[PDB]
Amino acid sequence: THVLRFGGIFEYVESGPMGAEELAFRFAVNTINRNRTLLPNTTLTYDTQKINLYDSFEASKKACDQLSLGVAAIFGPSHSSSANAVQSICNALGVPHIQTRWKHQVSDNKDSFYVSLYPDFSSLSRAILDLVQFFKWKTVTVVYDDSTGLIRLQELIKAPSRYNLRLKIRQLPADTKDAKPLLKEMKRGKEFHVIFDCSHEMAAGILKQALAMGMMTEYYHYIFTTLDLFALDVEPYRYSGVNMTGFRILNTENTQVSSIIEKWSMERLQAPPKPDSGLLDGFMTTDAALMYDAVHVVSVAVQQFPQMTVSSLQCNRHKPWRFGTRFMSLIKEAHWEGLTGRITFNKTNGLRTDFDLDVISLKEEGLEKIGTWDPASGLNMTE
Amino acid sequence: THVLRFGGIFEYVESGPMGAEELAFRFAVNTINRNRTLLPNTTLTYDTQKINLYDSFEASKKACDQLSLGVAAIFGPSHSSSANAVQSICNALGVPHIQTRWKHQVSDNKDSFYVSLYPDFSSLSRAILDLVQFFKWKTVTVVYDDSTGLIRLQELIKAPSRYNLRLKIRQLPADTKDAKPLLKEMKRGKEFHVIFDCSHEMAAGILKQALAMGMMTEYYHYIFTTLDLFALDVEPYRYSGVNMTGFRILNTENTQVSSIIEKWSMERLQAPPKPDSGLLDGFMTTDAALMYDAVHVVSVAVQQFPQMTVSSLQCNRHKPWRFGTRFMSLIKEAHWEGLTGRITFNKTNGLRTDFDLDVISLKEEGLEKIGTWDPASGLNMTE
Amino acid sequence: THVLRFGGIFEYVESGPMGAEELAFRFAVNTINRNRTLLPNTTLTYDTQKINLYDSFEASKKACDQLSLGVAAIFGPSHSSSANAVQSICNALGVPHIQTRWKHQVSDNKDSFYVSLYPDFSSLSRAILDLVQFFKWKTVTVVYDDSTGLIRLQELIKAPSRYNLRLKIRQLPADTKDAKPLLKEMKRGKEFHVIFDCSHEMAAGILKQALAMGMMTEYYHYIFTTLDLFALDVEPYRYSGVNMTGFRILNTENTQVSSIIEKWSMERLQAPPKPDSGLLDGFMTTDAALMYDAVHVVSVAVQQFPQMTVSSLQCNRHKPWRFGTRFMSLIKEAHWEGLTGRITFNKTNGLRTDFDLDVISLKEEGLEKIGTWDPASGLNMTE
Amino acid sequence: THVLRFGGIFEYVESGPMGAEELAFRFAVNTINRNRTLLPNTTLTYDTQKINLYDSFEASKKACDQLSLGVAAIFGPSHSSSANAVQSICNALGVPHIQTRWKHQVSDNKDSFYVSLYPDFSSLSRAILDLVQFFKWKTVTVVYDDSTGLIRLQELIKAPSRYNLRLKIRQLPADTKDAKPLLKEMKRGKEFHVIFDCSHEMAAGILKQALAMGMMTEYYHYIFTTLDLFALDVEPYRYSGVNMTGFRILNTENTQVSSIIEKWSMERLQAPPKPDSGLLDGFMTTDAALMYDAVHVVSVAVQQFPQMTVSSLQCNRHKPWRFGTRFMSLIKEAHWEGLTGRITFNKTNGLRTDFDLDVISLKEEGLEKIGTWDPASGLNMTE
Ligand SMILES: *[C@@H]1O[C@H](CO)[C@@H](O[C@@H]2O[C@H](CO)[C@@H](O[C@@H]3O[C@H](CO)[C@@H](O)[C@H](O)[C@@H]3O)[C@H](O)[C@H]2NC(C)=O)[C@H](O)[C@H]1NC(C)=O
Ligand SMILES: *[C@@H]1O[C@H](CO)[C@@H](O[C@@H]2O[C@H](CO)[C@@H](O[C@@H]3O[C@H](CO)[C@@H](O)[C@H](O)[C@@H]3O)[C@H](O)[C@H]2NC(C)=O)[C@H](O)[C@H]1NC(C)=O
Ligand SMILES: *[C@@H]1O[C@H](CO)[C@@H](O[C@@H]2O[C@H](CO)[C@@H](O[C@@H]3O[C@H](CO)[C@@H](O)[C@H](O)[C@@H]3O)[C@H](O)[C@H]2NC(C)=O)[C@H](O)[C@H]1NC(C)=O
Ligand SMILES: *[C@@H]1O[C@H](CO)[C@@H](O[C@@H]2O[C@H](CO)[C@@H](O[C@@H]3O[C@H](CO)[C@@H](O)[C@H](O)[C@@H]3O)[C@H](O)[C@H]2NC(C)=O)[C@H](O)[C@H]1NC(C)=O
Ligand SMILES: *[C@@H]1O[C@H](CO)[C@@H](O[C@@H]2O[C@H](CO)[C@@H](O)[C@H](O)[C@H]2NC(C)=O)[C@H](O)[C@H]1NC(C)=O
Ligand SMILES: *[C@@H]1O[C@H](CO)[C@@H](O[C@@H]2O[C@H](CO)[C@@H](O)[C@H](O)[C@H]2NC(C)=O)[C@H](O)[C@H]1NC(C)=O
Ligand SMILES: *[C@@H]1O[C@H](CO)[C@@H](O[C@@H]2O[C@H](CO)[C@@H](O)[C@H](O)[C@H]2NC(C)=O)[C@H](O)[C@H]1NC(C)=O
Ligand SMILES: *[C@@H]1O[C@H](CO)[C@@H](O[C@@H]2O[C@H](CO)[C@@H](O)[C@H](O)[C@H]2NC(C)=O)[C@H](O)[C@H]1NC(C)=O
Ligand SMILES: *[C@@H]1O[C@H](CO)[C@@H](O)[C@H](O)[C@H]1NC(C)=O
Ligand SMILES: *[C@@H]1O[C@H](CO)[C@@H](O)[C@H](O)[C@H]1NC(C)=O
Ligand SMILES: *[C@@H]1O[C@H](CO)[C@@H](O)[C@H](O)[C@H]1NC(C)=O
Ligand SMILES: *[C@@H]1O[C@H](CO)[C@@H](O)[C@H](O)[C@H]1NC(C)=O
Ligand SMILES: *[C@@H]1O[C@H](CO)[C@@H](O)[C@H](O)[C@H]1NC(C)=O
Ligand SMILES: *[C@@H]1O[C@H](CO)[C@@H](O)[C@H](O)[C@H]1NC(C)=O
Ligand SMILES: *[C@@H]1O[C@H](CO)[C@@H](O)[C@H](O)[C@H]1NC(C)=O
Ligand SMILES: *[C@@H]1O[C@H](CO)[C@@H](O)[C@H](O)[C@H]1NC(C)=O
Repeated sequence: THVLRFGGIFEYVESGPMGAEELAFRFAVNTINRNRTLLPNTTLTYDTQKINLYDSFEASKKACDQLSLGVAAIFGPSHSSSANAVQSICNALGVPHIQTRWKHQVSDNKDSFYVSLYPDFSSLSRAILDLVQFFKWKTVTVVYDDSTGLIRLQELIKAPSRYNLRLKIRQLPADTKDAKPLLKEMKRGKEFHVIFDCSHEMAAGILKQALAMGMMTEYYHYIFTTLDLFALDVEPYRYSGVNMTGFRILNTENTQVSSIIEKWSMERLQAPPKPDSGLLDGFMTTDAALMYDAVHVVSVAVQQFPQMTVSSLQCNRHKPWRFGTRFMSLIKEAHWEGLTGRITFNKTNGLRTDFDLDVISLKEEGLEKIGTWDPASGLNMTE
Repeated sequence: THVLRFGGIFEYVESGPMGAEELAFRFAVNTINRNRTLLPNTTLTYDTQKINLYDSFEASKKACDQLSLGVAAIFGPSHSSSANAVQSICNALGVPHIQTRWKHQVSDNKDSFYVSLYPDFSSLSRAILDLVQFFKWKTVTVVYDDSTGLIRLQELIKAPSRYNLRLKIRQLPADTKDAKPLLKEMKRGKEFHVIFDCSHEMAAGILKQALAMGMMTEYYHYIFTTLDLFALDVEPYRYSGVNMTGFRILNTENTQVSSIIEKWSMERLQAPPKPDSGLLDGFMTTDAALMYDAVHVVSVAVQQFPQMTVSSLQCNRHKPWRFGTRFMSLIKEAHWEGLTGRITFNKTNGLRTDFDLDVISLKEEGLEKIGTWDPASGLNMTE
Repeated sequence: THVLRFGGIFEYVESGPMGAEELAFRFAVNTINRNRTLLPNTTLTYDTQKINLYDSFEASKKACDQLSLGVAAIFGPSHSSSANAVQSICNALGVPHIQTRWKHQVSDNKDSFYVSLYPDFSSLSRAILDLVQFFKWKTVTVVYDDSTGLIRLQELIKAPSRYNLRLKIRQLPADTKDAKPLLKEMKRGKEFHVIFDCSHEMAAGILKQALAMGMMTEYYHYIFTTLDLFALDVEPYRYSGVNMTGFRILNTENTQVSSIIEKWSMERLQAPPKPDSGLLDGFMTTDAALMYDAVHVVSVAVQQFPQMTVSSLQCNRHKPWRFGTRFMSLIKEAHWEGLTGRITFNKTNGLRTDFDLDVISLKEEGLEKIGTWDPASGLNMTE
Repeated sequence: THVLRFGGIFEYVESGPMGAEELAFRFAVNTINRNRTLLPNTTLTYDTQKINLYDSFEASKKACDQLSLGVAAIFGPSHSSSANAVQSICNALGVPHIQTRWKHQVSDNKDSFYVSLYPDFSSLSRAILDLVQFFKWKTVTVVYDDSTGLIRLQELIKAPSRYNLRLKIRQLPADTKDAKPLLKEMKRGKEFHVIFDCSHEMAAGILKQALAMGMMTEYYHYIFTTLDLFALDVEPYRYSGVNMTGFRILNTENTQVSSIIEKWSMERLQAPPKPDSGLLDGFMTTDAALMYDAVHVVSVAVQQFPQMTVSSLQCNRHKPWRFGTRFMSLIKEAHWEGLTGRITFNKTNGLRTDFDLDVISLKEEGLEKIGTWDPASGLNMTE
């Protein structure tokens, strides 16, 4: 039958197993070619390569190697420096570039052949700003980790100029994990309402230090700017009276989604987590949920485009790929109900501006969905 | 005698002449090989190439072409997306990469072979924060243009948490030049003390719209986060009573520096400026001053390193360059008194953290130096 | 048929075209003899002569030359020294003298044969004094240019003795245009409410210097004692928040008037204005509007007086003209709806004491009519 | 011997004798040709003509009649409308025009052939402004009669903007003499310090009405802007405690001057004054003192210019007079010690800017000199 090779560039884990985004890329390909309603006669193979993700030259060598063998799409590195190098290769040679993670799009880049399945922080930081108005906050503290988190939360930072907030912007201490001298200044300065822009690995580690500082009381309210708050072990904090608000795009109330997440924890089973962490065992990251979705949204666009053949492109003798102009238009016009919900693009750029969130909070039983955010509607927090 | 080829990647201006950074690269090479005290027996040639500066793939092709012919250094593109691609090529192949413009160094990039002659905004935004304390400001408004200007001014944004400022952070309207709906909200909100993070082309255009709005009075004070405030036509604003503070690293009080800037306006003479702009005629940008300096600081390191030969490196069959490890250590240990003053590097990274500024302000006679900033000392504003 | 010669004495422009008052005199004659409802059988010819306007001896030679050839009226020079010489010639020889510009009538001059179509400053400076009471001013600054402007604004100057004003009377600097040392004393003395007695050429030039001084703010209010404020390019000042009040007798809301002003800009088309002025292109001065009106008000009086023949009068062998006694009474009793509105005389003297003004002000869309002044009524400022 | 005809245009007094300025012109000619040290061999004759002084056409006919017969100078009418007509005739035909009375020089008149022996109100109203500062006044009231008196006192009116005065500007009631409704408003408004700009005939008549109103007390102080305050009958006001300050240019302390004023009252003896006036009998007006001086200052310039012949000029066939260019330069460079003191001109214009005043006041013995004003020095009021 017809074969159709995809490309992937992932992190080179030296001693341990493959990453969460590489398993999810392998799990999504093996699910589609097993299924018959989705792609009846097309066997997807793949061409995964490993880089260091902090080397734009190694990413550009591995991308041209997959372009020399021939791929239909590039599922991209997961770092801002590495993805920007592969994006310009995929733009030049005509092949689509599938992004599953946020990076800064510079404002004067004329790139067409890319879509990003990560929820755009233009939309996502208007969801946080709806929560600080629903909770009637008037003095907020934004705590970020790296300097790129000012770009992500800029719609929240540009808005004491509209509303009546009073922001204090702080940064987690670099070259360490000990965020206790930060938390002393926040206790002494009476900063009870705090937004944390972290990953779920760092948001879990600074709740231990907010427990040891005695800042997990019924006075403190924490909004987390991460979509994996549902993946934290919240058992030490469930009875403290703390309110811990957040979001969740991973649609874990659909039975078909919870079946796949159940198959995730069972079939993978490798790399048992550190027991002293918190961050529980049987979960999908939203980083691996979007890579499972990224193979399916492209697989919509290959149903709608038969007679598609894989060519062998060259980066040196530069010529664009033939079918790439139409095939990019079918990925941008693709709708899919994945693990993360409705997957629709923007048609100006390739960004998920329209998506369905589920605002979850901490009750005495764990994390519980207490509303829904949508860009068209807003907060439907009727619990 | 000995020849020594340098490499340059510059902007492709289609109809007009070469850019200001490309003339300054050609003017600095022609000055050194004419001079005899600086490089007595070494004739510098060059290998300038043109790219679009918004194409990391075109920058990576032009960099390997200069590496195939053979260069001693790469003087780099002047854009964050393009320079990060060439930096990883120069790191891998061992050749130094000379940067004359700010870009975001991501916090976990292990690159060694680069130096940046642009004044670091870690130091430069502590100079602005000394001015808002010397002027005893308690309510400031930061106005930036692109989202990367939050990274540049983050030491100013993270400091109502230390001091008693009250920041309101606004952005210039994208996809236009009409900043009048921004200035209406700043007049109505009584924002008299304003910091503008702009280029000198955009800071000149929003003083016309602050004149048309009647915001150029004796109530308004403007700090400009650009090193080319000395290059603005300030004749319409000289009598209005406005105070317009800023900085200047271009050492225009040294006779040897003002001789070279005089040779700049005479010998180039091409591309007459738009008469309806403001931004006067006979000036050097600080962008072209740092490219004139960048050829001289590398020329210090080739005096201290004889028997240096140019090899022909390959990006495909990847091998590092032989003399690049020692020759990078001589560029990082080079001192030079250029057009911008003392040029010293950081030895942890290749960043100008230590530099001499000259804080200038608007009087009734024009722009006038009213102090000096230094990282060791601080504001010596004794005028 | 019947011919009827008029006389005109105008400014000798050496290199350029004819003046605005001489075109309007030629445009009004060519309109009347083309029209059939107005003067069905009477062809008006004219006898225009040029003087320097600062030479009462040259004006008296040119007036007797037109009296020797024979005219029905003299439309007069436009200067106080020259018009007073021709007025006494026209009084002695019986011929009417038509004035379209203000001059000081000395209080003991027994002259009968003259009418003045310019709005009398006895009435016109009571219109300004209604505005300083409607705007509730209590400290005003009158700025005039020549010493005759104290005679014009004497009803405004004699009235801190009645009302509770506090006048400070200043003069524009002679032998120059640089009114900046005047404006420094007005800023330092906190003179926010200012009346300018200028022409429209000088009122436009001191708004540039009030912009450069930063005196065009929302604190400053400017009343202009000129009827050509509607002819200023106000685009630099439209957004500054300045209020700029004034008057307008040129009835530019009537369709028949705006048709003639449209024919003015099209048909003349000569002498393009200086582009660096301000004072826009397609306008009539009120000085040329009153000369267009002056030919029509006399043309009313020749409809009501048939069998009128032109005699050849002599200044040496002095005898009065026959029909001049009755024909002067018909000009003083003439009503006309011209470009400037209702044209009625005073019957004691020949002065327009009763006229219709339209008080205009500066909004964010330009100059806009915000009321109406009338000597019988007063300010009907209901906008 | 040599004859030298002068011209004069004076007021046509119908029933009574000749005017005071015409007697003084006849008395000065008869004194010079009698004297031998002044003009040893030159017999001055004269060509006096009478006009109505309010008719610029009659003044221009009489001036050309004296130019047709031939004169060396024109001693001019004494009215602003009539003198401006003769000035332009004398400028055109080259003959000097001698003025003995103030009139408004319009600011853009290019006339050369005229000198004015009346003290310039640019200097004279700085003498009044020195008195309101010497008397430490802070609230003054200027009362004038005709609208031209704002031009005369404009240096006094433009100076609450410099000093700390508070002017209230009032006007004497036209078409009447009854200034009692004016004086009621000045008593009720508590206007004790008053400047009167009047003639000596009107300043004498409003002291009767200030006596009848009971405003001649020790609370009221009156400065008079007339040089004939020494000619008022002050016997009713000498004991009332009123202070009545003023000036005097008529040098009545010189023995040679008081001899001529004694010959004035004796030899003329005609037109006895009205006994109910006040304004005493045996005085010279300063109007007739300056006409006595005007013949002598021109007689200086004919000593310094021999071979001077009188030509017959024509106003119709216009040609300038031959010797007029040099002879005008000798009148402008003439020094003379007349009845009014030092007579020096200005050399830019023909105006007496430099003159010697004698500030006189009312004591219990009459009017008494209490100081001296000079433009170079100022008030030497050491009594
Ligand atoms: C395709 O992309 C553009 C660019 O981001 C999207 O336009 C953006 O639309 C959002 C709302 O739909 C605008 O954000 C904000 O909306 C809130 C709530 O309605 C309101 O406070 C303001 O009006 C505010 O602007 C955003 O400004 C706008 N971006 C631009 C550049 O105009 C567009 O919605 C996307 N198309 C889709 C999702 O179909
Ligand atoms: C090489 O680079 C490092 C990194 O930029 C330089 O260290 C930096 O030094 C500045 C002061 O010179 C630090 O800023 C702040 O200074 C204020 C007062 O000036 C002080 O109170 C703060 O606690 C803070 O120290 C800056 O934080 C620091 N950077 C780091 C990462 O520690 C270093 O000076 C450079 N070495 C050279 C130029 O030789
Ligand atoms: C013919 O001319 C005379 C002279 O100008 C006109 O008389 C003038 O009328 C105005 C009022 O319309 C007088 O102004 C002042 O008005 C204020 C309030 O409006 C009032 O309180 C004052 O007492 C004064 O009346 C002006 O003084 C007056 N002129 C004279 C010399 O009395 C007359 O209206 C003209 N006739 C017409 C147009 O039919
Ligand atoms: C020839 O005529 C000119 C024009 O009037 C005379 O210049 C004038 O000189 C006077 C003083 O000499 C200036 O007046 C004022 O002086 C006082 C006291 O010194 C002082 O407060 C100011 O400086 C004030 O200006 C007057 O401004 C000035 N006029 C001009 C147009 O500059 C000149 O003095 C005459 N030449 C003579 C008398 O030799
Ligand atoms: C094979 O893929 C198809 C996708 O078209 C799956 O069909 C889905 O069925 C569910 C049933 O609840 C519905 O949401 C839609 O009909 C399909 N989902 C989509 C289009 O997102 C089908 O279930 C897959 N086969 C297996 C065995 O899972
Ligand atoms: C050629 O370059 C050298 C640079 O070393 C110039 O020599 C002087 O070098 C010292 C070293 O610090 C500086 O302090 C001086 O300011 C330099 N002199 C200058 C700039 O005039 C040398 O002058 C250069 N040659 C020419 C012709 O300018
Ligand atoms: C010729 O002049 C007459 C002037 O009377 C114009 O006729 C109208 O006259 C009445 C009289 O009051 C005015 O109210 C009208 O407004 C006049 N009509 C206008 C100005 O259109 C007549 O129209 C003139 N002829 C032309 C061709 O304009
Ligand atoms: C004739 O005129 C001369 C003018 O030169 C008179 O001379 C004056 O004499 C007095 C004597 O005190 C002095 O002021 C000057 O010598 C002359 N005055 C001037 C020049 O102004 C002379 O007195 C006259 N003759 C008679 C009889 O009066
Ligand atoms: C907990 O959340 C609820 C609503 O979500 C709010 O009423 C309460 O104040 C919160 N507790 C805090 C902010 O300590
Ligand atoms: C909001 O939530 C309620 C749940 O009761 C649901 O019925 C409704 O459709 C939701 N959306 C809107 C727009 O109200
Ligand atoms: C101008 O600067 C001076 C000194 O720093 C200050 O007094 C004045 O207020 C400033 N002008 C402003 C803030 O408009
Ligand atoms: C600052 O002021 C002068 C200006 O040149 C300088 O000489 C002085 O040494 C400086 N003082 C310091 C750095 O303490
Ligand atoms: C403009 O006019 C309005 C209404 O008369 C007034 O409120 C405002 O103060 C004026 N602006 C000034 C005086 O600057
Ligand atoms: C003033 O305003 C309206 C608008 O023109 C007008 O109709 C009205 O009659 C006038 N009222 C007066 C003059 O009282
Ligand atoms: C009279 O004049 C003297 C000085 O000339 C002064 O002291 C006194 O106050 C005057 N009398 C008044 C102003 O009533
Ligand atoms: C002022 O008057 C005195 C009178 O004693 C006199 O001596 C002096 O010369 C006069 N002039 C000046 C300039 O002092």
